[PDB]
Amino acid sequence: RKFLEHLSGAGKAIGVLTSGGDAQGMNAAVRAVVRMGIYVGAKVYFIYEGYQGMVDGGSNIAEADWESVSSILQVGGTIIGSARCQAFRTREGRLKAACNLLQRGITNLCVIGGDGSLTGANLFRKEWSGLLEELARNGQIDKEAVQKYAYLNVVGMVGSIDNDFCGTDMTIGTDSALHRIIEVVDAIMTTAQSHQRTFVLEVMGRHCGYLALVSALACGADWVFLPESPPEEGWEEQMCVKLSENRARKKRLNIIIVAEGAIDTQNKPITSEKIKELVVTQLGYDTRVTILGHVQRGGTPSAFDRILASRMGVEAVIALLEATPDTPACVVSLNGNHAVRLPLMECVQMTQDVQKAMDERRFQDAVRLRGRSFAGNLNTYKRLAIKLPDDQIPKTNCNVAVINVGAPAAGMNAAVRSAVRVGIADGHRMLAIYDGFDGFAKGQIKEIGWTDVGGWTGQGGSILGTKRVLPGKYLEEIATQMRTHSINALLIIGGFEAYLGLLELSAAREKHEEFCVPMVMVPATVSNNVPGSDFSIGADTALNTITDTCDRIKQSASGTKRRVFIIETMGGYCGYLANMGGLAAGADAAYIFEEPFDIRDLQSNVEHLTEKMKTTIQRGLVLRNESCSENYTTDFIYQLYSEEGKGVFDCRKNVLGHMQQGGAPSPFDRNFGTKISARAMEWITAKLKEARGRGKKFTTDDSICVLGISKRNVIFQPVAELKKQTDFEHRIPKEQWWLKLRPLMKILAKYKASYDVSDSGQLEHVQP
Amino acid sequence: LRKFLEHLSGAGKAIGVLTSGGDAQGMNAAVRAVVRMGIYVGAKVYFIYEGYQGMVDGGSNIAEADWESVSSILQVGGTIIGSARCQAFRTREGRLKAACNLLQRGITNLCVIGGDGSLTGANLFRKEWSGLLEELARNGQIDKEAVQKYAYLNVVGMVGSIDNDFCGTDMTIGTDSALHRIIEVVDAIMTTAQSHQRTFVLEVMGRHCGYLALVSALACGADWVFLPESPPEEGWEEQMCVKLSENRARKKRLNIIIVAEGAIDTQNKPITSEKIKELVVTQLGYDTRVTILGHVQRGGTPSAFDRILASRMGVEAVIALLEATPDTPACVVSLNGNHAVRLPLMECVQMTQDVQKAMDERRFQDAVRLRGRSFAGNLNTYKRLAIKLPDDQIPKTNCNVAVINVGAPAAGMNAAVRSAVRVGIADGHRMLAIYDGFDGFAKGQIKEIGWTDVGGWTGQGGSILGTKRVLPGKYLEEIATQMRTHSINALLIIGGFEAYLGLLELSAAREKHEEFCVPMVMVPATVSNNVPGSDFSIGADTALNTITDTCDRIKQSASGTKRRVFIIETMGGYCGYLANMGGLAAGADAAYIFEEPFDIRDLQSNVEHLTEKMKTTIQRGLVLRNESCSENYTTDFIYQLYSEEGKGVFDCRKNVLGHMQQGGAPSPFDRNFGTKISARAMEWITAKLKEARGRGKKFTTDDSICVLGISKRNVIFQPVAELKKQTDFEHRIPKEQWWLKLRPLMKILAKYKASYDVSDSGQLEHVQ
Amino acid sequence: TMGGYCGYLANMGGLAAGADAAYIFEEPFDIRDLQSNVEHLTEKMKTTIQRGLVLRNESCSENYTTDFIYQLYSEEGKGVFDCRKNVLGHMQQGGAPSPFDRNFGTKISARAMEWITAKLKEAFTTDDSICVLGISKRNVIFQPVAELKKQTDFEHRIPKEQWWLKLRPLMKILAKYKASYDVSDSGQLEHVQ
Amino acid sequence: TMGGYCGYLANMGGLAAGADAAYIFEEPFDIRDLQSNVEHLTEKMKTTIQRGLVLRNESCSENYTTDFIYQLYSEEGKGVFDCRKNVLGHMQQGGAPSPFDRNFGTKISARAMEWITAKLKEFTTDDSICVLGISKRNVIFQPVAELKKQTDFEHRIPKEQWWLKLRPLMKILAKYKASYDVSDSGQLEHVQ
Ligand SMILES: Nc1ncnc2c1ncn2[C@@H]1O[C@H](COP(=O)(O)OP(=O)(O)OP(=O)(O)O)[C@@H](O)[C@H]1O
Ligand SMILES: Nc1ncnc2c1ncn2[C@@H]1O[C@H](COP(=O)(O)OP(=O)(O)OP(=O)(O)O)[C@@H](O)[C@H]1O
Ligand SMILES: [Co+2]
Ligand SMILES: [Mg+2]
Ligand SMILES: [Mg+2]
Ligand SMILES: [Mg+2]
Ligand SMILES: [Mg+2]
Repeated sequence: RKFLEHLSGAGKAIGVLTSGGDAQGMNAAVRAVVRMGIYVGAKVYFIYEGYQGMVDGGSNIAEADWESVSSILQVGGTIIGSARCQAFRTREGRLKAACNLLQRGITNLCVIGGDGSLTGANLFRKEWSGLLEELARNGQIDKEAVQKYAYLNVVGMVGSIDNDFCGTDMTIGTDSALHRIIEVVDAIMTTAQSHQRTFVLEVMGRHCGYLALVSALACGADWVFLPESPPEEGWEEQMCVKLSENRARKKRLNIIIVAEGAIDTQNKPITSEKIKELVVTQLGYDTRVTILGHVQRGGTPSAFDRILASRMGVEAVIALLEATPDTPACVVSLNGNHAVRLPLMECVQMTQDVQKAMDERRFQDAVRLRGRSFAGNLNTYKRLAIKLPDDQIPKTNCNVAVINVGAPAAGMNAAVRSAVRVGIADGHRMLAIYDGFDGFAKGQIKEIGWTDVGGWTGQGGSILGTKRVLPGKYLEEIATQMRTHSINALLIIGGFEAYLGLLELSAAREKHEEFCVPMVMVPATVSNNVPGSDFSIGADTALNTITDTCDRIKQSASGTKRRVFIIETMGGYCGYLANMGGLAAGADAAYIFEEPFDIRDLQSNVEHLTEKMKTTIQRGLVLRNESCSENYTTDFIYQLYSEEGKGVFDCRKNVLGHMQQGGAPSPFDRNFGTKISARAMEWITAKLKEARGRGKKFTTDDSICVLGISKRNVIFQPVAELKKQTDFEHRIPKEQWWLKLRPLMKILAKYKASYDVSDSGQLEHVQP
Repeated sequence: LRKFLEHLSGAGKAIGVLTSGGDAQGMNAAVRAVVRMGIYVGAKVYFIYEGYQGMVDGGSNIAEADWESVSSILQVGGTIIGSARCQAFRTREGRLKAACNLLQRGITNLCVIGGDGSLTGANLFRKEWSGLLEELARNGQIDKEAVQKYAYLNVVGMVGSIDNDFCGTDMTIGTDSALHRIIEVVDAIMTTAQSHQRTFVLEVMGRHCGYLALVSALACGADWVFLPESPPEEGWEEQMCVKLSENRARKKRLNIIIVAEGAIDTQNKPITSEKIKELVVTQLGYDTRVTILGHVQRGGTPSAFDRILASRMGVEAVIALLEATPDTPACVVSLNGNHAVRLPLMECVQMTQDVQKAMDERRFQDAVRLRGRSFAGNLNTYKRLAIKLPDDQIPKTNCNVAVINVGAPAAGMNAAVRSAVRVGIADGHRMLAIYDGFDGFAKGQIKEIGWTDVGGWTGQGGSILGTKRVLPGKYLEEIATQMRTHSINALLIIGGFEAYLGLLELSAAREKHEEFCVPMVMVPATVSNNVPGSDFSIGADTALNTITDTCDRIKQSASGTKRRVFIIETMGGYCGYLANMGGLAAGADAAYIFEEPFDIRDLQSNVEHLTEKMKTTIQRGLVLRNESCSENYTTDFIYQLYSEEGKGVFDCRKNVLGHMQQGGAPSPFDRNFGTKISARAMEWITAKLKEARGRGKKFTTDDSICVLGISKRNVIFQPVAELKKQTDFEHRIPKEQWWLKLRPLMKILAKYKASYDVSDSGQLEHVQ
Repeated sequence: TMGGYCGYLANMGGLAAGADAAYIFEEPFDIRDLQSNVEHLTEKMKTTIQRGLVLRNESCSENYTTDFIYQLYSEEGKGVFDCRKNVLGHMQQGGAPSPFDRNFGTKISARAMEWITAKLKEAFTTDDSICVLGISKRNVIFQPVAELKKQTDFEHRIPKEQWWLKLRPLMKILAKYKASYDVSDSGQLEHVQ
Repeated sequence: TMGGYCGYLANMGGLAAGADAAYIFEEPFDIRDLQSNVEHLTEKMKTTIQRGLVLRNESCSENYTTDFIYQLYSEEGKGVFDCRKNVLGHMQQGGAPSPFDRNFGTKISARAMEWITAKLKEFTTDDSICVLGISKRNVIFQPVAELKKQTDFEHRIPKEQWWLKLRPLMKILAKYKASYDVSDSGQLEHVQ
């Protein structure tokens, strides 16, 4: 162990500022920093207008209290304000700034911004000692103060919708921007026209095609323009050719995603207008083009971003405390869902190298410099967008069947599309099993083609159909179908039942030979209870459904009346939704199953919130997991809070229900589904090659697994070794990672909870 | 004396429908209506793809349409028929080639759905008709006798363009939808927080029409607007910058400038958005971003208003097309004050050209008047609320006018209060805000509200002032005391049915308590739309859109091979407005309402009827139910019935919208409705109070306690006293509900055989 | 009434209390049959009867619940009679046993023990070591659990052939309905033994 | 139990059946009192008692419903006892009247008629419209007009309910420590 309230920061003064362009989630970030600091006993200060406000000093720097960051979670942009400071580019600016900082006793800094803000911060750390000299020399600071305020603790959070700070995987604001983007695309896709249409959409990304890329495989674009993998000479005709080909496959709406910094093999800008003319001239299709403006910074921050920003705010504060005089200025980030600290300079460096690599037309290097992830997504997108002519795909004469098992989860279709195509592209013959195991036993199996899964990416529900019935009772019939259709591998995109399903099948692989094939499961349920994966397809979508409902509930006025909302969430026994949703929507409490409670705890939380309602808060929020308790039902809690609040606030109950489980999948899920399904198929492909084409009998333990997010990677884990770490009575994993975050959500609600911060991040170097 | 639809057969006639010009949300709803209405009256309808192009081209561009052709296109933007620009039709050769293909198919009845252009072109085609048949018989391309048979061309048009540039038409299909798209963007920018001042320049559409720009402006309380009809006065550059800094000083941290495409100055010189950008960047230096909302204004799903409007017009077009004689002028079906009307094409085409002439000739004041009484008023109202005169230039009246919210919260009450408060202040009154309705009124919760206090209220949901359903009955003594102490001279209640009841009670008390002998106006605000004396309510459109939105989602989600039917309970109490209109807008098979009693037999019949549709044509069925349509046949009852009867062919899903979606953000239509009536109501109070000073403080007459509502074709003030006659106080709904005449439409559109009293249909009238 | 899927209680109770109808699982019904019975009883209420009775098995249908039927009969009766709903519930499952049961329990338990005594006097892996002492043909015979599987529906936990169902058409014609009555199992002359 | 807002049935029934607690409207309670009684009874269940009883007036509270209380006692009893809920309902409001009532009804109706008979031997006055009932120690006719003073028309129950003086009895008999105003106790009188 190494807890938080055993890491006091009493006496220290933290300054937080947001620089560069604004990005959804910044407020969530400062809210976390401010409160986390104040909680550990530190004293935090706001620094308006990014670096500008620091140079200017004076009132541009104010102390922040617990209520400063109150109710800004669901707010885009930044209440602190963010701008570009030209003065800070100069030596005079840095000096004037260091002075105001010293004038306020602030030696601990938290910079929230993009590649720029961060590299600038890095440099400020270097010149620190040097700036204090020049200041003491010119008699603007004390001669002894040059020793006290001698150590500058700097820590950064990447908060930009660009995602251009190489060395970091995810950044605050991107998922949100992606939402904005996909919302537009979706709005155009629900429009029907008889003639062929081509939509050219220009997203952001100065010299980074990340946004453009993820946007592309989020809506199955026909073509993408990235600054890292520019189009090969003679693309103009190639593109037009691809559009007409897709047009012939019945795709009546082409979508071209263009990055701002789109360029050709010679760094020449590829304008959206050039693309417009290109198709209007060559193909003559109804072409419309919109340059998604700053509107990509608008809207409310997605659930992903609010949570990410909160986790980072904590990481920034604890990092800032444990920082010694000789500890490198770092940048808190996340790697495979694990907190990590990366030294500023190392990142600022690689960031500049990627630019260098691109200017020097060494594009293949730029692509590799962005990250293993970026390179993979790029390939996966190409793989799914560009199909090779049938004759160039050496057949494997293997029939790979894909199926949906479990309750429907947003993004199952994106998953099936991805698996079917990667399969076809690998030379297999794809088979679709409808209505899960139920239909499997009833022989409802048919072949699916490349165009049959077109446009499935953004579709909610399960086009294939999905059931909760498990294979146990019908092991026979299935083994039969599996024989008469000559199935060589199985890809189940489902939930917990898919796992219980795989386990039953790996048991019968004893009494039945038809089951000795490779089988992978891909986690898909809003619950996020599949053993072996930290995330599920459809989980993000559901979480966003929650924050969306809470946003609305707040923005509505009740006059002088104080109101408290009790909201029941899905998840069965898994309080993931309830807990993370609670954190993301800023709830006072989130009753879950994993943390038992009695009438006393209940009474306590009511009094606690009743107090907040009497003063500071105007709108209270309480979440409750479906099955957190059988006696203390949603109504029970509603009734309790209602009676106890009499006179200070009234209640409103609200059960989200399972109607919001089939809406369109969020960008994050359409990409999650696309990505794992592809890695899973890749696995099947390879397992089959072990057969040499004359068929093998797969008996091994690791040939029936769950592909999931584990340590910091997407690793395949044999179903057999997952039993150990799973509670089959409540169908939830024995060790739930997100529970370590529960004490965070609490202290943010002004509670005093023990926070085991042992899993916090630690120094590491950028992986090349 | 009354005409019915099944009596006026069209058997033997052939109707051709086409969509021309730019696409506009609601066009599908329109052709769906035309196709089916035609097919129903026994006519035979034909599709004409690509607007006029397809007519010129002929051949397969013209196909017969059957009942299923227009199936499930209601919630679809754009047009499945396709719409384009035909250059060939601009020429005499085109018109000839077209008239030939039309004759070649026996189509002499035409329905053109498009904008100013498409329509003027249609008009001209009617003129040259006889002339074209000559030239065709002369060149032996048509029969000599056919020149007599196909001698009469029945043309009827529907204005379907997001511009609304066709003179003589109040509202056109597609505008409300475009406005939604626009306001969605604005709203997305407003939820973004920044510390420094920001200025957003948004360029909406409207070739040479500033309608869109205008309504967009008072839909979000813009700081400034640029219209082609009322260009800015010379020297505006500095004037604008001055207004922005002033607003900046009143704490408005985000300026919004709405610019119409055709924005021009007093000399027809184009006023670019980029010029506006620089103007503020240079003079004020605020963070200025500008987006040219592209074609994205035609995207998204068509709003409820547009789907309904388009359906009502589709019928009007068909019945008009039938009752058309050889000597009956080619007209354009439209709506005037919610009443169907037919306007002769030429008259409209004319005025349309006159408005352009008026603008080119810098006779702007004429252009403004040519747009319509409405347009001129909105323009004024917007200016009035956007430009406040300096306190000293506003002669005080020394009158205290109190504004209050009474009844269940309705989306847009805040827009209403903002509008009333400001118009009041601008009229020199001292404004008083009564919180928490009558409850707070009696408890003396009255305070003064200022011009900036209601800033940005336009787009806020719920009731900032607070609202209760309590009636002044039991607290006459308390309330009267409060008016007396606060010196309340006029009262403006923005609320629902209970607000009408309050007014009835207050009236009766003005005898005993003198303090109630002041003017009292009521403005209809409830999602129910049950206020006696008004065809519409503030918050009704918002609610209706909530319904169609939920139905859209429910459909777009796949269930595999499974057929699904949804039962949805709507609000409204006893008023089936929501249920019925929502049903029509979402395309439901049935909508059980209170106003139309039903028994188990009717129930059983509709189930069988829909069960049939599910077995074939439909894949997704929809059934709506009013909250209180019956006490025994509850939502669950109907769910259970349809469920059992569908066993084997489809499964059910139940869903109660609930009152949680009664406090979301108000739809554009409502923020403007609220703004508009509240202003007219205040104007009334101002005028009443001035004759106090002259005529006499003798406010003990029915005519001084009114309900401002949409009646005949105007917004007229009706004394509460004479409304009692026409209202059923037991169920709190008006005795005569206009929308019920539309019920038989919704039915026949669902493939039922219902008697349709089409007596209220439109008839030839000349534009005012 | 209780019974799960077994409409014994509902049916026999209906007969015993003189009910117009007894909706049970074993005899599926649709909205038409339902509508018919309402009209039929509505008629009786208009004249002869002053008090009408309708019984419903717990699980006779999942869509046509107790409330459903209550609501239907209520609406159709409007003007001629009002309804009252009432769920016996499982609270009246633990009252004192009726004379018949205290004697039934005493009697079989004794015969069963007698069997055990005789079996354990023989000293088991055969199918007759495990039975179900119960009333069959005309005797209390021991039947091996194994051969009972054949004649039982494990999905609804009720025997495949329920003897009392032959009595259903009786309860009906007594309610003034016209039902086919298979009276094949009727009695026939025998000699007293 | 029935009674609307009048906890007569709940209270007296509680006393008569020996219940641990009888939640009524006339005596407001909060979650703390509630929690206390559960603990108190949970204790008795752990030892002495084998069967516990709790009564609740139909409308004693709108938030702490019958189910609420059932759920609370159920959760707090987990491990020591289980719960069973039961709503008497209005079906047992039409059974045969008990001997006491058939005689009560017979007796007052007769005295009431006797009054009418006497009144008709000679009406715009206010003592001509009474309410015959049991008051002090007699069955006296009281004009409806003077009864308004002592009645709460909002919950339709008299302002002063005599049986409430018995409430503290039912409690101490359940082993609670309640203040018992025994002022109305009896005093030595001579047989009259
Ligand atoms: N090389 C640098 N040296 C000093 N300061 C810098 C440097 N680069 C950036 N900054 C600081 O950051 C400010 C804004 O830079 P920039 O726009 O690159 O930040 P950003 O966060 O990467 O922007 P974005 O949010 O759009 O990604 C500069 O005006 C300056 O104050
Ligand atoms: N004067 C005209 N004579 C013949 N045809 C015309 C004329 N004006 C318009 N049209 C027909 O309408 C087509 C499109 O014109 P236009 O774009 O003005 O229509 P619209 O309905 O006003 O478009 P929108 O919906 O964008 O306002 C023309 O290409 C032509 O086929
Ligand atoms: Co290289
Ligand atoms: Mg930034
Ligand atoms: Mg940057
Ligand atoms: Mg058009
Ligand atoms: Mg036009």
